[PDB]
Amino acid sequence: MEMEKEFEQIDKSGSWAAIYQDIRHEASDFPSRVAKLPKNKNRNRYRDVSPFDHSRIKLHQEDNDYINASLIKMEEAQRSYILTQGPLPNTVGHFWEMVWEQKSRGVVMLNRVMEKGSLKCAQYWPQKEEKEMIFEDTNLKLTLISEDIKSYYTVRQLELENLTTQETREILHFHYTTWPDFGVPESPASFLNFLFKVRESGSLSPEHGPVVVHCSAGIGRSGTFCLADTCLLLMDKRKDPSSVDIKKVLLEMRKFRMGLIQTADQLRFSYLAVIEGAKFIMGD
Ligand SMILES: OCc1ccccc1N1CCOCC1
Repeated sequence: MEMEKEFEQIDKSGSWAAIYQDIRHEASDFPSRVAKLPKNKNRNRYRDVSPFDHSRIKLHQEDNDYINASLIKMEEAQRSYILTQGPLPNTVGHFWEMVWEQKSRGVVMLNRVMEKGSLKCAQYWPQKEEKEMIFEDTNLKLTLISEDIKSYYTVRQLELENLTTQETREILHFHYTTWPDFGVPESPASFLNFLFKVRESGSLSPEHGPVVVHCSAGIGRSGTFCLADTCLLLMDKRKDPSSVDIKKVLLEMRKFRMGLIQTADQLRFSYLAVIEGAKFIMGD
């Protein structure tokens, strides 16, 4: 069923809450035993948001390999994403270790450091060229190379140096800065523009490790980003773009990380973004 018609039918009936609860009821439940070990309590931002054991990212160290991060592998679309929480004061070094080990080219940030008067994630990147950051626990150095501030997002160029081998790589930081403190954006236009800027960079392409995506918990805004990208790619690949079922794509992604899309309003916004984005994908 053409999703644009499914959309108007849900909106006219006002059943968004009912569709959303059906997804929550059918979603996968897999063990998260490593996340719940007592040694890992200060590595989790939220007690109710954990990576599944089967899909968690492992840090390459014998001490403790744990980070709150999952690999979302979309077989038909041929795209992979790492979804992670906003880093904590004691996990900023683990975060950059993961970027290094997984060979990622891009980091996508969908939140502000402070929202609603509270801290949603650590200040994990340098704000001035001449004041670099050293992570002594993981032996990495991070330098700000350049910054491009636009109305809806900021793009930064950073140098990550493995202090053990003196190898260096260029990481691009894509920072969406205008998601509102409450609700979802009224139009998906600036979110779609942002997505196409990340695509243009090469950050989502198979020649690099998976993109790292985060918000505060790494399930809500983060879920919206990967769901929209995968649905638009499937609409370009298939003989019938009308066959793409956004609810079925979301349940596939929920096999790899719990809780993706946190509200009925985020589900409606995801539909709006895919419907409006398709009017480029189909030749405009
Ligand atoms: O590509 C140039 C560059 C721009 C910005 C930040 C880092 C880098 N590099 C990556 C490869 O060479 C070593 C540092």
